[PDB]
Amino acid sequence: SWEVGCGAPVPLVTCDEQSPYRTITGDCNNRRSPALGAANRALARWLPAEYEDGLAVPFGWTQRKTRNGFRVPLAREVSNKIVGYLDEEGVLDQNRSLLFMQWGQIVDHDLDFAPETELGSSEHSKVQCEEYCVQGDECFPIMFPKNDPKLKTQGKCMPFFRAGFVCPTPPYQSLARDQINAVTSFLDASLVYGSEPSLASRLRNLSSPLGLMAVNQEAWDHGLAYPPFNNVKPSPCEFINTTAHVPCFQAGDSRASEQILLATVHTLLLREHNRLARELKRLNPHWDGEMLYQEARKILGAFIQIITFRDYLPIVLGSEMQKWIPPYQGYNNSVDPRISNVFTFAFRFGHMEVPSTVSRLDENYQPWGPEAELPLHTLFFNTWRIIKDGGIDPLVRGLLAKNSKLMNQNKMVTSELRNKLFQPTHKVHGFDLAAINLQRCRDHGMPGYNSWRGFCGLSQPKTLKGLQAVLKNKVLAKKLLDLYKTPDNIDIWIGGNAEPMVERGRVGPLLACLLGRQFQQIRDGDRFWWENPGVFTEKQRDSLQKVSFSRLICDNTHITKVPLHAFQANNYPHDFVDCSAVDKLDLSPWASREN
Ligand code: HEM
Ligand SMILES: *[C@@H]1O[C@H](CO)[C@@H](O)[C@H](O)[C@H]1NC(C)=O
Ligand SMILES: *[C@@H]1O[C@H](CO)[C@@H](O)[C@H](O)[C@H]1NC(C)=O
Ligand SMILES: *[C@@H]1O[C@H](CO)[C@@H](O)[C@H](O)[C@H]1NC(C)=O
Ligand SMILES: *[C@@H]1O[C@H](CO)[C@@H](O)[C@H](O)[C@H]1NC(C)=O
Ligand SMILES: [Ca+2]
Repeated sequence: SWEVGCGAPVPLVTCDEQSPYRTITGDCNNRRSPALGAANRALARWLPAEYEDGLAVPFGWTQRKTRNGFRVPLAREVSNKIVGYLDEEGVLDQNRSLLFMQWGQIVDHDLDFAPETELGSSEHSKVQCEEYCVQGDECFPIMFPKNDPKLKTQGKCMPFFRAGFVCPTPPYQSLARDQINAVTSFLDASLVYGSEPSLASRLRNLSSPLGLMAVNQEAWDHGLAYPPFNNVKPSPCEFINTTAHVPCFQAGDSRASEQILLATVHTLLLREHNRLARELKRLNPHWDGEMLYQEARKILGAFIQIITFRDYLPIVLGSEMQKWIPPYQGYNNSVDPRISNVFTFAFRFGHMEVPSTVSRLDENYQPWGPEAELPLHTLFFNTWRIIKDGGIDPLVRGLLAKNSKLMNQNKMVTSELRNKLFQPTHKVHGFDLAAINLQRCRDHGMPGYNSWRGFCGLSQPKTLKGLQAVLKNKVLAKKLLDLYKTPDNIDIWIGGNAEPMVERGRVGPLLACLLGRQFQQIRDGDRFWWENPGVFTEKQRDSLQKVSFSRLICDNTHITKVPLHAFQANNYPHDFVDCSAVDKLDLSPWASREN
């Protein structure tokens, strides 16, 4: 033990018996072990952590040390040589709408957040890290390799602060550092409601006994709601356009405004909660504020689970869907529902599905205005383009008619993210998400590519020849071994994303395993899974089955034409139908009378 204060939240709870509703923090879901899956606990470790000193020091930290006898390559060099490309022509996913990417980021934020330590760090530390690229304490800077273009405009590095972690306590026993998951591991709409109780309360409209969530009082979108503003100064969302000075949104998850289409989906989900609460208050005039809130919350939660498991995962996992996630057989309280540390890297496959632009489309799905198509980089922490420039309807139409990027082994991450990322505590559109992901793997003590291959029962290549065969690409394998020297040292994020995709899915074998396992567990280990007998009545369940993303849009925007299968690539007008053609959520089963 030395004595640097760590990241530190506030854990466990005492358990209501027949509460038919989730706690906010996720506690008491598992009765035998009530903190399992709760927020602000350690990410689970499926494998032992791998640090330079076995405890906390990341691989890459110390210069004359090695990982299995080789130096680990600079995160930014990997990014440049393997992950980058110039030509966007032909990169789109011909069979996935942009909503596919976007629903992923949504589900990811419901499940995991490992907070970082920059905001809470001293000004000195921040300056040493950004200004001077000085490694030490929480600063683990991402150094530019020789010849990096950014040497000519941004100095020697990008600053990077280590993830928060669970505090060494008595007994004091030497144990490897564990990063925190600040949200609930359950797929439970925590990104709307919050994972912490004072936040959840602040988000609620407690001024009326109508169980509503609070909405913005300064702006509306053709009469429809926006989230409240987060009214701190300073705000990154204000920083990117001080003349507009439109703050970030306040939602159940703090990342909600990181980009405009994420904020768009958060907005839809919030609108849907209030829609539900109003429809239930009509059906059950006697229900009080709490009951309306909880019951709406419970339905929104189920909506997320259904869209995720029925529509989304089958198109991520393809032929592996059934293998990892066989038909449900009910709650198993021996299942660990916690999100693993590795899954928080595995689920960043999403970063390769994000295209270089976002479009606003009018009601004929044609470009909306003279600035119809926007570069992605201008949309990070951007709420003013929503509030001052058309609201969400034109963005929602783009979600449906435009495509996700397709992961490609020589076009991995768009430069909008690999060179122009804006980070909320800094001032430049010049960060590299890919480098940051790699650096972060090391921060979190990730075992390497082959450790995970073996965990998943997959071959572990050792030579160029073996790696070529796994990746079905000789050049990519060559470039990886020139950088990493042994496949054992390949960082999980890039190794997993390098593998060719499984049939009918959008990830390879390794990722299919890590993701498939996790999703199996968050379903099987959740007492309030929507299909678990007793959570919903059977009539409630038969209604829920009809939910769709298209109907969510129909109900919470003024978009009047939608496809049936919103995750598929769909072209207007041939694939689009009027909203009367889309099933509704029939709420009569929630009719609670006295007799
Ligand atoms: C424009 C789109 C996106 C942006 C700008 C974005 C940005 C970021 C940023 C800045 C981080 C934090 C990186 C770090 O410090 O380690 C991150 C993490 C993450 N991203 Fe994304 N990302 C996007 C899309 C997606 C998508 C589509 C997925 C999944 C399908 C996703 C999944 C994640 C996950 C799992 C994490 C780790 C979260 C945690 O547990 O802390 N991202 N992304
Ligand atoms: C696109 O994928 C979906 C799976 O949702 C499939 O039903 C559809 O027919 C596919 N079409 C093509 C050309 O890949
Ligand atoms: C709370 O609800 C009332 C209607 O009961 C509405 O007039 C008011 O604006 C709401 N407040 C917020 C913050 O949403
Ligand atoms: C900033 O926003 C203002 C006011 O909303 C808008 O008129 C202007 O074009 C924006 N400028 C930039 C540089 O984004
Ligand atoms: C619950 O989980 C464990 C571990 O996966 C397993 O051995 C056991 O079969 C499961 N229980 C039931 C009733 O399926
Ligand atoms: Ca959650």
